[PDB]
Amino acid sequence: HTLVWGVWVNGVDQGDGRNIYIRSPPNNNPVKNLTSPDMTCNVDNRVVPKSVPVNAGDTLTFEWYHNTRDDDIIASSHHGPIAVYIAPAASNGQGNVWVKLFEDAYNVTNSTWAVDRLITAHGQHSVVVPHVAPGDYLFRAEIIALHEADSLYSQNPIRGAQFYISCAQITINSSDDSTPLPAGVPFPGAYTDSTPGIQFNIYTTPATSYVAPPPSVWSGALGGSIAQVGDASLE
Ligand SMILES: OC[C@H]1O[C@@H](O[C@H]2[C@H](O)[C@@H](O)[C@H](O[C@H]3[C@H](O)[C@@H](O)[C@H](O[C@H]4[C@H](O)[C@@H](O)[C@H](O)O[C@@H]4CO)O[C@@H]3CO)O[C@@H]2CO)[C@H](O)[C@@H](O)[C@@H]1O
Ligand SMILES: *[C@@H]1O[C@H](CO)[C@@H](O)[C@H](O)[C@H]1NC(C)=O
Ligand SMILES: [Cl-]
Ligand SMILES: [Cu+2]
Repeated sequence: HTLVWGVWVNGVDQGDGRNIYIRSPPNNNPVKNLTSPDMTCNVDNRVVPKSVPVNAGDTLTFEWYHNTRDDDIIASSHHGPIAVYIAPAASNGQGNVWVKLFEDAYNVTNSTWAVDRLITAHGQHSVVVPHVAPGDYLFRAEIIALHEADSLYSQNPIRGAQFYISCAQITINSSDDSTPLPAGVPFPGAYTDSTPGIQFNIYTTPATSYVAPPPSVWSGALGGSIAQVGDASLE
């Protein structure tokens, strides 16, 4: 159970974005029905009033929280990967539009899942803004918690993979548009019962054996990281 508070741009806090520039759900309950419209931008997808100004090459940092900003972020039990996707805001998240900018599942070195490191990062994880066409975009951050993904939701609707999905309204101003955005995948649609990384038993199977759901990260993506980029306690 976790939600996005707001974003930082190049380490500068953009302020509380809930229902302002984040398309926030009314609470932190997971999405589990893979076929549901709720997989796009969670259960309350609608245009919110603001969209955060950024340029290509900027560092955009998502800040998640559990109950209060900068608390314990998400329960330790919720081991799993983190992905970020982009789509033209034009799409309202409909059709084959979602392009992956970032994937992080398990780090063999430190033996920590992305979710583990996000708690350590005080809810902060980033992507570098790609050189797409200037315009309006949704950035879709997705945490998959696997603490019950040994089952499928479609078979046993009180278990299943859990998706914490948050869409941010981002306006890209300056960009040489050196990497025009391609078509991508639908949500709902890209993930099915068969897709790798949806059904997995983190109780029995090594986390080195884990394979995150496709698609792969776009060649135009400029990477990203899970790590604190600024101190919410001084805001
Ligand atoms: O630990 C291994 C074990 O996990 C089992 O699943 C557990 C989770 O471990 C546990 O984190 C989870 O806790 C949930 C709880 O069910 C929710 O009711 C609660 O929701 C809160 C929310 O946290 C608040 O922010 C909000 O304000 O209020 C709501 C209450 O409506 O959120 C916590 C997590 O933060 O409970 C799971 C079981 O239900 C697996 O089932 C098991 O297989 C594993 O072995
Ligand atoms: C999942 O979502 C689809 C489409 O929204 C819906 O028809 C179906 O009833 C849902 N599944 C469950 C278990 O509710
Ligand atoms: Cl839970
Ligand atoms: Cu939870």
